[PDB]
Amino acid sequence: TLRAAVFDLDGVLALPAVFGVLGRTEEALALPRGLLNDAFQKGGPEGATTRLMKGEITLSQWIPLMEENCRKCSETAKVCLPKNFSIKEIFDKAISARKINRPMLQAALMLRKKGFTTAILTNTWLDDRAERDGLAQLMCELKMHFDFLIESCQVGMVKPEPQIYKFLLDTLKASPSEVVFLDDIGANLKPARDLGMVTILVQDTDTALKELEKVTGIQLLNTPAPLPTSCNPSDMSHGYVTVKPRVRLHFVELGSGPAVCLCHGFPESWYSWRYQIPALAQAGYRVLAMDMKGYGESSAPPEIEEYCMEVLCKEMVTFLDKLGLSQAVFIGHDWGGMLVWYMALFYPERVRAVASLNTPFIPANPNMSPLESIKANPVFDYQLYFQEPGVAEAELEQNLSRTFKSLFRASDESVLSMHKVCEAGGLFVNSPEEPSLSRMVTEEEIQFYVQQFKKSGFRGPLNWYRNMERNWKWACKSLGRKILIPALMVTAEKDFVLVPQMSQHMEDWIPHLKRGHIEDCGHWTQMDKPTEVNQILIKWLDSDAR
Amino acid sequence: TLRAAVFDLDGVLALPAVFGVLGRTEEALALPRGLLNDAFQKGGPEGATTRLMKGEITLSQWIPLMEENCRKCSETAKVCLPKNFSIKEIFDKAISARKINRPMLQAALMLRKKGFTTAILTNTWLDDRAERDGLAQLMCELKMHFDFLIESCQVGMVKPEPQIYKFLLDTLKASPSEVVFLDDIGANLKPARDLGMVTILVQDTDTALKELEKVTGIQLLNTPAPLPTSCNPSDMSHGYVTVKPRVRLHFVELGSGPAVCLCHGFPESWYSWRYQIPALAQAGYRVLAMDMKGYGESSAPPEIEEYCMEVLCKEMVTFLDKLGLSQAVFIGHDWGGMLVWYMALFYPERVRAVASLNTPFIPANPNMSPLESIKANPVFDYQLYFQEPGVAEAELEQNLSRTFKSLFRASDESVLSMHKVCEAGGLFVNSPEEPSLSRMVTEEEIQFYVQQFKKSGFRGPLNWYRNMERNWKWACKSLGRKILIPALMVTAEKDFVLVPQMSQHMEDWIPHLKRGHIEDCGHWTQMDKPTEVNQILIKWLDSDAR
Ligand SMILES: CCCc1cc(C2CCCCC2)c[nH]c1=O
Ligand SMILES: CCCc1cc(C2CCCCC2)c[nH]c1=O
Ligand SMILES: CCCc1cc(C2CCCCC2)c[nH]c1=O
Ligand SMILES: CCCc1cc(C2CCCCC2)c[nH]c1=O
Repeated sequence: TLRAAVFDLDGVLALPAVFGVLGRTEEALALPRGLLNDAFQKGGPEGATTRLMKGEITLSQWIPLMEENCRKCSETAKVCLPKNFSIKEIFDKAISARKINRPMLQAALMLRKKGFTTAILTNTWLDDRAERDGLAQLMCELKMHFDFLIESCQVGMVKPEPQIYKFLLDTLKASPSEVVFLDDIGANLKPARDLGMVTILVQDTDTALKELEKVTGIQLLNTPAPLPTSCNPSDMSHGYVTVKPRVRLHFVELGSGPAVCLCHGFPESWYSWRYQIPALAQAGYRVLAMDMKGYGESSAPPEIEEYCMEVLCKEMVTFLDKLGLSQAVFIGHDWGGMLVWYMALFYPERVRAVASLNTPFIPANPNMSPLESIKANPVFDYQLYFQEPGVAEAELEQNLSRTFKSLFRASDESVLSMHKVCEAGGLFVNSPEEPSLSRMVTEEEIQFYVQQFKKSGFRGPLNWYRNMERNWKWACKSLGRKILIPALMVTAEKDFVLVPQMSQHMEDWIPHLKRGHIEDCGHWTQMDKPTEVNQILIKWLDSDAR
Repeated sequence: TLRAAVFDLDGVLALPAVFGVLGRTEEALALPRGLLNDAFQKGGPEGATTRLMKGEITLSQWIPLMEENCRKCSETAKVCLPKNFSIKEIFDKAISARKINRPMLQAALMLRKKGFTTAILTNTWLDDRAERDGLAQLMCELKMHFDFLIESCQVGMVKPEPQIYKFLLDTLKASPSEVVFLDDIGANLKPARDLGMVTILVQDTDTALKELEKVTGIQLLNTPAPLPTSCNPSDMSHGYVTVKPRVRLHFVELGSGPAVCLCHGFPESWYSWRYQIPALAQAGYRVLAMDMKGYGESSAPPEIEEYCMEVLCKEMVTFLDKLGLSQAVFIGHDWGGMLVWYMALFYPERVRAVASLNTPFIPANPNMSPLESIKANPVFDYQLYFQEPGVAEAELEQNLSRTFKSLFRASDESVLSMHKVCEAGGLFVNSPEEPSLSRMVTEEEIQFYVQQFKKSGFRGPLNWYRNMERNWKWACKSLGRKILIPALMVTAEKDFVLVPQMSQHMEDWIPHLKRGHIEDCGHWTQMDKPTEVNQILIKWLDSDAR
């Protein structure tokens, strides 16, 4: 019975294979068939290619030896290699054209999700080319989805030598009969088969995956669309910045490129962006996923005033100052969305671009006020319930698991009767004691939020709603301004509080505003529709944020 | 008696002044004298410029109002503005040409070092231009050297209104007679003077600084060359990555740009790079200053094998993997220098560029060994003393303050008799009980190292020297390779162990090797000659690391 799956890289997890380029170059340059492939394998286990694959020499040392083999082969074949013949150019192109075989990676992901130990076993080189970063990125994206990466040049052994197969089994801590091994080179399957492993000669992916599901008894083909990569809290880089004597800000950090600062809403965490973090880092951005003031590992002072928008914005500016960042793109959701618009209004020099999920840009009415406005719309009643210190805290802190299970639900699954929260005396007066698990969350993800809120609870988070008169006065100073920096507004169809129609007048204040819209999406945007959120943000980032 | 110094920005801390561009544009376009300056100030306190300076409107909203004032002024003067006349182009250029007035900044730095409270008081705008980042960077570099930054557009008040002066005094918590105020606009000095503050009308910097030193009694002019900006540990962003179950790695992070991973030697800290960190971040790099395994906030496992080069390198690769970095430039000193060369030899795909301070590239002799080689050269005797577990630990841990005071000394100041460490039974057998403070370090910097080594001591750090046979075997696998990625070797004249002549054969292994060399520089390169280290690294980074 199988418990391990091993994948080759070239021709299996990455396509097109580099071996197929040697053939394509012969045909294009009308060279004798197999001349390039023969110079490549010249001298078998004694040759330059084996020394390269074993880690004896680097790719740049190998290039001239391949040229000499190419010359030797052309001489024997009584032919002449062209004028502009360059091994470097051929291999540079081949490596750059090679992409992840997404359906093969998904099958490996599905196998690992069902309890399989997964590994990449590859014959590779030590790449010292000026352009090595391309391959370095490919190996990075790939390796993180597997338990083991075994590279010939790092282990000093090569496929098809029997030693590498014994090394593989040892690494996996599995007997040969419990291993499926997938390779596009028949010669490399032979020793795995001889040892008793299940082998699959990979020609086209579909057939290979049909064999893979037949042998494992797990559906890998015709599978529903997978969710994006999520985050394991313990595998992230955690950062800590003191912004003032009693205030430290915590964040999770992933990627290189322009800085993208993610700002969650109420009552959330950096972990609310778990499905965006690997995606935005992969798209070429440096992600800074915040624990906002009052949350997780960030400080949670008890004073209401500590959570007014002016103080919160000033602290985010200091946060940039202490990290040495002149700008960041600011992306917010719910309360984080309100803050990002105010970051754009008050500090446009520090904001590369601004995007909000659900939260429209709410300009202060100097004639009315937020209190009067909140009373006018029954959907905002819960904000009045949040006013009196202690009341909402007691209900939200009573049973943490019930709190997040009741809150973190899709539009259909909801248990909250938003209209009369004050009258009924609570958000969960009609919610069960043991809510069911929403289709959006696992038990483990709920438990991460539970552990996070054990430190400071709901005082600091609730205080974000207790600064209406303070925020209104501060906002009124911006009544003559406009947002003229790149901006994105993302509406959610089924958000019953932050309704799409609430954003209809935003172009008056933000004339160059770009939009995004997600159908069948509730309040918890990032986890409700992760794939579509990622697609909207990546498209807007690449076009408007550089 | 003075205790506060206030500086204006345009024409004082930054040059050339933007007001001087309006005059230069009139002369270049042969326009009537003062036309551009008059359209700029049109309507005084009621005008568009005042609304901009108070934060009522953004720079992009102001541009069209300035054009209309320019039209109105040209009409009255019975003249015509040119065809290609654009306020945006003029201001874009003016802002970009404006640089920090380095001698004025040094005087502010010297005043702050002597106990003065320093502030920037400026009439500025909310910059929403596509090119705002330039100014955002200037304000960033500048603000960090002052206690306060007061911006008109953020306080809704403007110079010369008396309210801003009362706001300034309140912020400073100082009476007017204790304040020096420097401005290039006579009209803006007037209210400060009226209140009783010492004022300086800044025309040329030299004269202004002569007045400033005459009034404060502190030497600001003709001062010795200042050291680069250092780091305050509590103001840095601290990062933590788990690289394996029992190993977490700590680092300090500053800047945006290509990742630059700094690797200290023995017995050091991330803080050994304190003079390089602000400099390299300012030069356009993302600095990652490590606490290497066994040091500071990084884990310190007790087992010798945990500190062999193979394990240490694998962990640095995982460190990159967990941060989502495909590459970093690796810069090392002493033991960190040895590791960076091995990172280049074994993982060239993950290394953008490699630089070493003092440590040459030491290729294994398959015929000899490191033990035999270490015995052959008496300067390396201390490494034999480091072999026996517990012995070096007892001496180094006995009195931490004495340890770092005895070690961290320039070549002349040294108290160690390196030749016979074993024979004499210790590194400090001829060092005083209370060593004097070296010219390179303050009491506070020594105390930071003391507090750092209180956590794990010298076991983990000493174990880096206890892997000779393990490192030799691993290194022998690389005997056929070459380092062909961008590489820099920096030698130190007065290092008595890692002597410059030890690097003389490096070109055999690294043919494209670039070099740097520092005269009158001992073992502690980074703190001995910080200005020259910064100059060598920045020059090589900008030319070879992108
Ligand atoms: C700057 C506005 C201040 C503010 C607005 C709101 C609401 C008002 C109704 C529309 C959505 C935001 C809640 N809390 C606040 O502090
Ligand atoms: C139907 C209830 C779901 C919902 C809740 C909220 C609030 C409720 C209290 C916490 C903040 C989100 C906003 N929008 C919604 O659609
Ligand atoms: C890879 C070499 C291993 C090694 C060398 C040295 C010395 C040998 C003499 C020259 C400088 C480095 C000290 N410790 C080691 O583990
Ligand atoms: C003259 C002694 C100064 C000195 C010490 C060291 C060692 C001594 C033990 C700790 C590591 C550095 C290397 N090079 C030098 O010039």
